Amino acid sequence: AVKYYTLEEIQKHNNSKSTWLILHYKVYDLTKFLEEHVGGEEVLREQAGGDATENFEDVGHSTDARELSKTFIIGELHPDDR
Ligand code: HEM
Repeated sequence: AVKYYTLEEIQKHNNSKSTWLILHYKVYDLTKFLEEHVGGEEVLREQAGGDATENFEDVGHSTDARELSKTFIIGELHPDDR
Protein backbone atom coordinates (compact mmCIF):
# COMPACT_ATOMS: atom_id res chain seq x y z
CA ALA A 1 0.00 0.00 0.00
CA VAL A 2 1.03 3.64 -0.38
CA LYS A 3 0.25 6.54 1.95
CA TYR A 4 -0.39 9.89 0.23
CA TYR A 5 0.08 13.24 1.97
CA THR A 6 -1.09 16.67 0.82
CA LEU A 7 1.09 19.79 0.68
CA GLU A 8 -1.12 21.21 3.44
CA GLU A 9 -0.24 18.34 5.79
CA ILE A 10 3.49 18.31 5.04
CA GLN A 11 3.80 22.07 5.55
CA LYS A 12 2.89 21.57 9.22
CA HIS A 13 5.98 19.44 9.86
CA ASN A 14 8.56 22.19 10.19
CA ASN A 15 9.14 22.75 13.91
CA SER A 16 11.50 21.50 16.63
CA LYS A 17 9.44 18.32 17.02
CA SER A 18 9.12 17.21 13.40
CA THR A 19 10.92 17.86 10.11
CA TRP A 20 9.47 16.55 6.83
CA LEU A 21 10.35 17.43 3.26
CA ILE A 22 9.66 16.30 -0.29
CA LEU A 23 12.19 14.81 -2.71
CA HIS A 24 10.97 13.64 -6.12
CA TYR A 25 7.35 13.40 -4.91
CA LYS A 26 8.29 11.18 -1.98
CA VAL A 27 7.90 12.39 1.61
CA TYR A 28 10.81 11.99 4.02
CA ASP A 29 10.70 12.26 7.80
CA LEU A 30 14.17 13.58 8.64
CA THR A 31 13.48 14.47 12.27
CA LYS A 32 16.06 12.04 13.72
CA PHE A 33 18.53 12.47 10.86
CA LEU A 34 19.10 16.22 11.25
CA GLU A 35 22.10 15.84 13.57
CA GLU A 36 23.65 12.97 11.58
CA HIS A 37 23.58 14.72 8.20
CA VAL A 38 27.21 15.42 7.25
CA GLY A 39 25.91 18.40 5.28
CA GLY A 40 24.59 19.96 8.48
CA GLU A 41 21.15 20.45 10.00
CA GLU A 42 20.71 24.10 9.02
CA VAL A 43 20.32 23.25 5.32
CA LEU A 44 17.60 20.71 6.17
CA ARG A 45 15.64 22.96 8.54
CA GLU A 46 15.45 25.68 5.87
CA GLN A 47 13.72 23.29 3.47
CA ALA A 48 11.41 21.74 6.09
CA GLY A 49 7.76 21.38 5.08
CA GLY A 50 8.33 21.82 1.37
CA ASP A 51 9.91 20.46 -1.82
CA ALA A 52 13.72 20.35 -1.66
CA THR A 53 14.35 18.33 -4.83
CA GLU A 54 16.29 20.99 -6.76
CA ASN A 55 18.52 21.85 -3.80
CA PHE A 56 19.11 18.15 -3.17
CA GLU A 57 20.15 17.53 -6.77
CA ASP A 58 22.14 20.76 -7.02
CA VAL A 59 24.64 19.49 -4.44
CA GLY A 60 24.86 16.14 -6.24
CA HIS A 61 24.43 13.50 -3.52
CA SER A 62 26.45 10.30 -3.87
CA THR A 63 24.85 6.93 -4.57
CA ASP A 64 25.40 5.87 -0.96
CA ALA A 65 23.53 8.91 0.38
CA ARG A 66 20.60 8.28 -1.98
CA GLU A 67 20.38 4.62 -0.96
CA LEU A 68 20.34 5.64 2.69
CA SER A 69 17.68 8.31 2.15
CA LYS A 70 15.16 5.59 1.30
CA THR A 71 14.99 4.50 4.96
CA PHE A 72 13.31 7.81 5.81
CA ILE A 73 10.46 7.66 3.26
CA ILE A 74 7.02 7.68 4.89
CA GLY A 75 4.86 8.17 1.81
CA GLU A 76 4.27 10.16 -1.36
CA LEU A 77 2.77 13.49 -2.37
CA HIS A 78 -0.93 13.26 -3.22
CA PRO A 79 -1.45 13.16 -7.01
CA ASP A 80 -3.87 16.10 -6.79
CA ASP A 81 -1.08 18.35 -5.48
CA ARG A 82 1.42 17.35 -8.17
C1 HEM B 1 17.10 12.95 2.26
C2 HEM B 1 18.21 12.64 3.06
C3 HEM B 1 19.52 13.03 2.80
C4 HEM B 1 20.58 12.23 3.00
C5 HEM B 1 20.52 10.76 3.43
C6 HEM B 1 21.77 13.04 2.81
C7 HEM B 1 23.07 12.54 2.97
C8 HEM B 1 24.23 13.29 2.78
C9 HEM B 1 25.56 12.71 2.76
C10 HEM B 1 25.95 11.28 3.12
C11 HEM B 1 26.39 13.69 2.37
C12 HEM B 1 27.87 13.53 2.05
C13 HEM B 1 28.18 13.68 0.57
C14 HEM B 1 27.50 12.61 -0.25
O1 HEM B 1 27.61 11.43 0.12
O2 HEM B 1 26.87 12.95 -1.27
C15 HEM B 1 25.61 14.91 2.24
C16 HEM B 1 26.14 16.19 2.01
C17 HEM B 1 25.37 17.35 1.86
N1 HEM B 1 23.96 17.39 1.87
FE1 HEM B 1 22.72 15.86 2.16
N2 HEM B 1 21.46 14.35 2.48
C18 HEM B 1 20.07 14.36 2.44
C19 HEM B 1 19.32 15.49 2.13
C20 HEM B 1 19.83 16.75 1.84
C21 HEM B 1 19.00 17.88 1.45
C22 HEM B 1 17.48 17.85 1.34
C23 HEM B 1 19.83 18.95 1.29
C24 HEM B 1 19.52 20.26 0.90
C25 HEM B 1 18.32 20.92 1.13
C26 HEM B 1 21.19 18.47 1.58
C27 HEM B 1 22.36 19.25 1.50
C28 HEM B 1 23.65 18.73 1.64
C29 HEM B 1 24.86 19.53 1.56
C30 HEM B 1 24.90 21.04 1.45
C31 HEM B 1 25.92 18.68 1.68
C32 HEM B 1 27.41 19.05 1.72
C33 HEM B 1 27.97 19.35 0.34
C34 HEM B 1 29.44 19.77 0.38
O3 HEM B 1 30.05 19.72 1.47
O4 HEM B 1 29.97 20.15 -0.68
N3 HEM B 1 21.18 17.10 1.88
N4 HEM B 1 24.25 14.63 2.43
